[PDB]
Amino acid sequence: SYRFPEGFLWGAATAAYQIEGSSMADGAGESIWDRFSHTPGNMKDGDTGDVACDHYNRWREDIELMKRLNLQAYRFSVSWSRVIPQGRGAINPKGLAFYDRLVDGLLEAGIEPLATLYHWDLPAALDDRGGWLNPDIADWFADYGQVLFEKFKGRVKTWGTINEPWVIVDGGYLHGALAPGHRSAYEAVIAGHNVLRAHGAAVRRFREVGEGQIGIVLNIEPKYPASDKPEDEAARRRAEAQMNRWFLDPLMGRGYPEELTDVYGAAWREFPKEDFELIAEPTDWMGLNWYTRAVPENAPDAWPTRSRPVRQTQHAHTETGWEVYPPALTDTLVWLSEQTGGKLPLMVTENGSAWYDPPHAIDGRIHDPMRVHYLQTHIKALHDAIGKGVDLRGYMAWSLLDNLEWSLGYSKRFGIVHVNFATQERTIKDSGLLYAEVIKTHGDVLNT
Amino acid sequence: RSYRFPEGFLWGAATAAYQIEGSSMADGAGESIWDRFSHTPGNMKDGDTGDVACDHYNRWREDIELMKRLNLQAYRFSVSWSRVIPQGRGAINPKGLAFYDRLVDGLLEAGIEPLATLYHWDLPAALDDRGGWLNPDIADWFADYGQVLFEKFKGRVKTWGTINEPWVIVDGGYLHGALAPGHRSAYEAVIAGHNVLRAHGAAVRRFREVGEGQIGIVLNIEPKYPASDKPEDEAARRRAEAQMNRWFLDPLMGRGYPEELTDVYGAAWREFPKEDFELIAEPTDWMGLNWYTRAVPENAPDAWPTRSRPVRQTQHAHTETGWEVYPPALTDTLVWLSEQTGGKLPLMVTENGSAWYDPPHAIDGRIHDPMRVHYLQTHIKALHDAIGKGVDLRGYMAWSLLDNLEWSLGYSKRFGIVHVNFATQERTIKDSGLLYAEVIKTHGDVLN
Amino acid sequence: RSYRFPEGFLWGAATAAYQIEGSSMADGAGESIWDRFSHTPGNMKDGDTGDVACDHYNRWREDIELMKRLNLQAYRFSVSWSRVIPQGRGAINPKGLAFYDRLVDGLLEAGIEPLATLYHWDLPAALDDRGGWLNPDIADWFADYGQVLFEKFKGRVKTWGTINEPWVIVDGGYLHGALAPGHRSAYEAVIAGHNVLRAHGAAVRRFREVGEGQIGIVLNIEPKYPASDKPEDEAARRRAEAQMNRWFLDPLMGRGYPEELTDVYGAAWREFPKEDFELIAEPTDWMGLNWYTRAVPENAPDAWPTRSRPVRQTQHAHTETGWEVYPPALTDTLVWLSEQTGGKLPLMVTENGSAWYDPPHAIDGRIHDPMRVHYLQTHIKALHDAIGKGVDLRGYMAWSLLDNLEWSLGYSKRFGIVHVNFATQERTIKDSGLLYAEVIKTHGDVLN
Amino acid sequence: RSYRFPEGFLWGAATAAYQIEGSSMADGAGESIWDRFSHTPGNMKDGDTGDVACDHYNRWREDIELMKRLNLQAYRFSVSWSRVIPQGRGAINPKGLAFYDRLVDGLLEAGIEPLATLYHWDLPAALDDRGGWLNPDIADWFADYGQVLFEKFKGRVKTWGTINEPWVIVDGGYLHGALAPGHRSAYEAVIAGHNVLRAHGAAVRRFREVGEGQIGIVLNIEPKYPASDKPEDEAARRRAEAQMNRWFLDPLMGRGYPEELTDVYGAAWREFPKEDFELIAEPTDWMGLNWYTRAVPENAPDAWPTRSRPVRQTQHAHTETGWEVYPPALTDTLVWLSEQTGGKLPLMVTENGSAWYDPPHAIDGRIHDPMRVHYLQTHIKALHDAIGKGVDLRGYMAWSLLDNLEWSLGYSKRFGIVHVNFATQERTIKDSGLLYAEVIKTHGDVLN
Ligand SMILES: OC[C@H]1O[C@@H](O)[C@H](O)[C@@H](O)[C@@H]1O
Ligand SMILES: OC[C@H]1O[C@@H](O)[C@H](O)[C@@H](O)[C@@H]1O
Ligand SMILES: OC[C@H]1O[C@@H](O)[C@H](O)[C@@H](O)[C@@H]1O
Ligand SMILES: OC[C@H]1O[C@@H](O)[C@H](O)[C@@H](O)[C@@H]1O
Repeated sequence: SYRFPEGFLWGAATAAYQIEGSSMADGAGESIWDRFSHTPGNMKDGDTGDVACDHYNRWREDIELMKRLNLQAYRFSVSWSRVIPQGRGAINPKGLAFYDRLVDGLLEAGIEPLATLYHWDLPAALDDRGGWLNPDIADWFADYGQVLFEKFKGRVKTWGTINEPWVIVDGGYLHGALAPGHRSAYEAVIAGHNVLRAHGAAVRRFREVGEGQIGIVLNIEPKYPASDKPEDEAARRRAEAQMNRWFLDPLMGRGYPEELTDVYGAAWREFPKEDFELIAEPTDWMGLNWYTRAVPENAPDAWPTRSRPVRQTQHAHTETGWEVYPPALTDTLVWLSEQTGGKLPLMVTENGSAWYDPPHAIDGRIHDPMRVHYLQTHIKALHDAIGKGVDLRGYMAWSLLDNLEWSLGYSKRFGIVHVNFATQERTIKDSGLLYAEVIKTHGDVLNT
Repeated sequence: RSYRFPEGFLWGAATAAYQIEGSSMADGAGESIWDRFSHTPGNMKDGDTGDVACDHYNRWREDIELMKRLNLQAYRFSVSWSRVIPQGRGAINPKGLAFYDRLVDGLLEAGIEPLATLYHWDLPAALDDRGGWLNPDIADWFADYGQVLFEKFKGRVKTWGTINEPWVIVDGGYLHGALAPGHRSAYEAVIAGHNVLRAHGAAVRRFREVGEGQIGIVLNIEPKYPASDKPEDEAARRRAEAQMNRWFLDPLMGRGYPEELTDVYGAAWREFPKEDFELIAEPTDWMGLNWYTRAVPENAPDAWPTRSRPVRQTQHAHTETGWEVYPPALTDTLVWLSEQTGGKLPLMVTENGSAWYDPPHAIDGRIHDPMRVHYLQTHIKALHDAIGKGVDLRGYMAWSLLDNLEWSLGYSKRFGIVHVNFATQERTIKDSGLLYAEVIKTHGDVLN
Repeated sequence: RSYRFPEGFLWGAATAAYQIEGSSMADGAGESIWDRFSHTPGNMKDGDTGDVACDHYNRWREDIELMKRLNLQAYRFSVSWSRVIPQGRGAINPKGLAFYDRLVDGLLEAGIEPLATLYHWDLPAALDDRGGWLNPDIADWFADYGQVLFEKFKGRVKTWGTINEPWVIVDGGYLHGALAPGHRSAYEAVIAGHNVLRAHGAAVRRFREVGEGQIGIVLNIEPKYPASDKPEDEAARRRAEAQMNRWFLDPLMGRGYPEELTDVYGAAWREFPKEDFELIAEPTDWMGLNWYTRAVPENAPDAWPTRSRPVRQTQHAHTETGWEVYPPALTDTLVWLSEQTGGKLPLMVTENGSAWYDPPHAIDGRIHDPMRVHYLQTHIKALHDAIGKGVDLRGYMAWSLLDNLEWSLGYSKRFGIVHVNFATQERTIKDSGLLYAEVIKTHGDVLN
Repeated sequence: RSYRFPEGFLWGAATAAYQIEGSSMADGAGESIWDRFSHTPGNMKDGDTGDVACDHYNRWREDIELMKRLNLQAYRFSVSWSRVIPQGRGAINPKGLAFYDRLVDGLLEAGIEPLATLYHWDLPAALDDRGGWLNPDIADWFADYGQVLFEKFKGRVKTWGTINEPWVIVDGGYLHGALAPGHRSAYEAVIAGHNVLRAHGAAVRRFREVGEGQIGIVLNIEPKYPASDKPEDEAARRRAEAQMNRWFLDPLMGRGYPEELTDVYGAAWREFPKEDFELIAEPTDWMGLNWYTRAVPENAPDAWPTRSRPVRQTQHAHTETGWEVYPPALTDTLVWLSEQTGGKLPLMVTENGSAWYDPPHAIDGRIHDPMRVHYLQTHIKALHDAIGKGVDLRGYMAWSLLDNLEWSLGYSKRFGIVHVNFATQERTIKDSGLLYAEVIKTHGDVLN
């Protein structure tokens, strides 16, 4: 039996820049990704989110698709620069009105709106003032949060602050593969600290003006042993500290992992005690974004963790090159439950897989059997976790739609609904068909 | 819509020695250029080699059993020159010859037509040390090698292929160097191309003297379509077309070399003795077509040596090898090739198929490959269209029978209609293979 | 022909703080962007940093003795912003200011005129974290920094430079990312350039309020010559000329931004408030020119963003930095710059010199410098030619006094007229600085 | 300090055919592998070829005058195989052979001893088409080629060299592919090296039959020094040493192949029949040493195939080809080579010199090359040190007489003691050449 607990919430997730398009429309401001994507060499095939899924225009169609999928929740992000073009100061009413209509549409459809404040699209105007390197951003972010907290009070009840601080910082400040495209360990350390402070400040503001539940969203990639060599275990700890514990540990009031002094070396810094008090402001829930695991070994020339993943050729890999290994999802959920004392409600806010699909539907269908297989095995892994006592309250499939996979462009399809980027025609994939049935049966269909 | 095929139409599947056999040093087998090439670092993806491959040398009995499950009427395979004659010239390796002796007898008795190819890219290293395809004497070495097989398998193998894809042998092996023997030279490419043709002609002459049955060459054609109405693009198209599709076909048809090659190869181009062209044009009994895709070339001044590059056709699906999926071009090519041969040369599609990601292991004893399924059914229909237009097409060989070593791309590119678990050597018939077996049994009727 | 120079013509040598000082953390000095950039792997050739450099912070007295041996009449240096004001704003570091206090006293006492530059590329990291040159507030930050020096050195430093080479600051640091802070964005480049201009103006205004002497900016100019008669190439030349040579000069002369920048920077280009340009065009008392070579631009469609690239001038010598040796272009540039200023602005060649290979140690107390010696003779002569056509040229600063850290190219590029053995810090006067010392003594007569 | 050399000690300068002659197709000359290699895009720096070079084929009389101006007692040159025998075997090219006929007569009449090298890397393309150095027959082709020269210049050329630098021929041409014929294969490298040795032996045997004078091989040696006291590094040093310095010397001394080569080349290594080693160790009359620098190899697991890499010796000067300047290593090498040959073989430094930047044209009728001057004097001194230690050194040939085509590095690397302006073909004696002319004249007394 794979029936899920009472009240278990099923949904799907997106992000603003990945689906919306209409980057300049109706007074929308300029974001770091507007700039980054229009700089040559940054994006695969020169792709941008200028059009994407055209969701800003086709959201009503997209809500209809959600209903066909029997979604009970829809997780989305708000574009900071669409609502507050200069990041601070004047509101863009028409921009804010889009989310206003969207949320009401969802509520009328009986779909719970789960909003994320920040999904990587920082206003360019704030980047010009230092972005995540400017400690004032904690205040700017809380103010932005307040606007949505009050505007949507009683409508959006479950809130996420930051989506994946690691990717934001590792990609955007440490290695430069993502906006704003900086490459510096000095900046990475500072950016990481201010992301945490910003989350904390947003939660404090939420206690003052908000209604419902608030939490952060972390991606975790569990690190498994490559050998019995002590050098590899040390490497595994470095990889694990830099990716999985960097943010979780201070969030739990335990300070930064000890290994970061070694990983970041001279770039490492100590911060005032009041910062850590702020960062550890108690939350109501936490989101887990999960896709795969890694098997790190020692890699002396790899900067800065001195580690590299060992290819697990015994298992399938997705088109993004990620190992398919559902037991590690169960392990990670158990681990995170322990890290939170089993007292913090958990929600898989993202999980899914990318495989090749044709650019157009065939016979009005898209057959994606590997995405189908990934979906069912990982949902089963959720059930195993719940059986081991993990307080897990929901699952959001990434993603609702094929979309802009950031720097990898449109070449990587994560959607359970196929998007023809030439015609904007939507087609529900076989994965989406199965998912709609998983929801209807509350897991029962996984028996067969 | 009826897709019933002509009476006597031959259905089979194809492989090549180095891609499936393994046992590279076993039982007195000689060293080939691919034994050397694959064991040189940086040449092969993931450092893959053909040392084990599908272990077909050991498991051929199992594979014949698979052919019977697929209802195959023919099996197209290549003979390893260096397995049969270790030094390329001189002493026979009896136990190596015995493998093909057993294989053919096994096939005949299964009621399967053995279609043998003399050369599928695995030149003996000992001959490479004597210049390989750059030594004009290779025409004679090849004829001698052919004679051994012609006489040994007389009355058993009745349909013979000489050279499989002279273009890939030369473009890859001598012009750009991505394939064995890994040379990069326009000067050598011109010469190697000429001797490949001469070697083919010499083998046909030898066949008339000592052979029994039908003999021909196997060409790959990639039809070149217009990118625009710009004259410089049409000139680009003609260059690309001449270098890839007409380079070998024209002198094989007694029309000398394409005029554009003087422009393409410049100072590397040469004139050859008239007696060479007499040899090259030695009349054949049939011709094989290897076909996968089309291209849409545009002018590209810095592209060496044709000054052309393909325009990505984003409107259509692409395989994992990056090839556009477009079956009408197959119909067009067959008509074109029929015209170029006056409609009097029997044609056979000796290779056609597609590469898509498959997991490294079967899942519940199945491999679901819907895009390979779709490719298969659409291109087989495209054959029927060609036959309806008067093309003398007498057979179809699916590439490939097994997932195998895709040369420099290693095992990462799966062409098989039968899945091979390269960890365990377990075979699993893919959904594409299941459909093909039904296409054969119904002689096309399953397509309607 | 006499190559004697007008009375009052000032002879000197030039350096920059980060390139020579070392002692990055010494005596409460702050962290700069070059402290970060240089310690990030892959940014610097051979992993060189400015941690030690010429150890000038410790050896400045010895170096002043060398200036005397060279018969220098002026010494041009830069003040390290973060050494004086560690956080860029607020609390002053007394000891950091004490060093420059002592240095200036030492110069005047030795009879050598101190020419201070406010900004030579080493922005405080604290200010970079607030947006750096992307934050419009930096004009105020810079002015306050300038005031601290203007007052401190009232009556001692009489000739002031504000910004050293805005183009290199922006093109290298924000457009292409080859220099600190290592950003790569046309959007940021436009904004940074504007704020660099604004900061210059605000500095000049503050100077009028609180300072005694003359003040000006220092531009680098690289004259663009025709590569052919082709229209495309002439358009390329304008784009190249506009982006490098006119971008800053034109608004400094109140002529606005060059029209071609709209074409070069496309969607990244922006229009600014008219009040900004009035601040930018604040009257200066002089202008400095950095000159080394010319360029011969041709059309290059894939070269971003000017769509131009230099044609190698094989008929002439090239320095180790790859710059063509062509002294006539210095004469032309000086005339051109005189035209652009209107003859009403005093000019001073504030950097000129060349890099050639020298051994890492002196050979028998000597460094034989024939090509650098030759460069100096031919280029000093070209000044006279300019003075001969009535350009108001009032001085010449040789780059550089010492072999130093050539930024990203590390210590591998030696510009010094004095050799520095980076292994021992031992100084050795090159033949180049030795012809130079003689040129001053004879005031240009030795050149006849 | 006394630096007078023994009576009879022979002073000269050296060139190679392809590097200086030009006139690649002139007067019935055949095509070589370097004609092909150099005209393939990507192979040569700046796309440089030897089509013109120093135009020596046309200007050899002017050059002979230069040798007299330099008071050369000897001129070491190579004969172009394909210029004399266009197809490598068969018909002789009269006018091609006539060129070397007149050249030798001009030298003798000028009192300059002609030192001919049979093979300086320019294999006939026609023989490369037969496998080149991978074909065991090449020993006979080379012997036949030698005989043509041995008889033509009987009594006129008395000192003969067979192979110039087997290591560079094989390491560059067959192992790494940086030189013609551009192959990259350890399997081919092992075989090529063996046939080069066999060809050397066969040529010496033929010389005994039909020639007059003294014959020997020319080896390059690059002495390997310890990088540390780590065992991993000493093993790397031994691997590097065996593959570069002992690979050819040891079998030439009847000592067989170094045992480390089974470790360096692994599965590519082969055993050869005992008869071959008799041929290889065919007694010679003298041996040449090409020497320029040393190396300090450390362990490099990823470096193929020796798994070693040189540690940059920053304490010393390096030439423009990146070679450390360290004269004591020259003395050590000569002592080593003397010991290896039992002291009973006469030796001659047959190449030594250095590359530094020179302008493309003379500055007024002079080229001041102080670092090349310094290299020359310090190394000629190191020769004297060697002779003082008992090494039977009989002469010294400066590499090179003229600035020429430095193979793949093009004309960018100047080794000449005489400057060549490749725009005008005008020659100008460098200061190094002026010093050399006096060193000869005082028989070393100037070094005093
Ligand atoms: O597809 C990879 C995904 O990684 C997730 O963790 C991010 O939240 C998504 O925006 C992204 O698309
Ligand atoms: O590239 C896919 C296939 O192309 C064919 O034409 C070759 O004969 C095969 O060996 C290869 O696997
Ligand atoms: O590139 C050589 C020199 O260029 C000058 O314009 C810069 O001001 C120096 O700091 C630099 O060393
Ligand atoms: O490796 C030694 C080689 O050095 C090069 O600089 C010369 O040009 C060659 O002729 C010589 O054989």
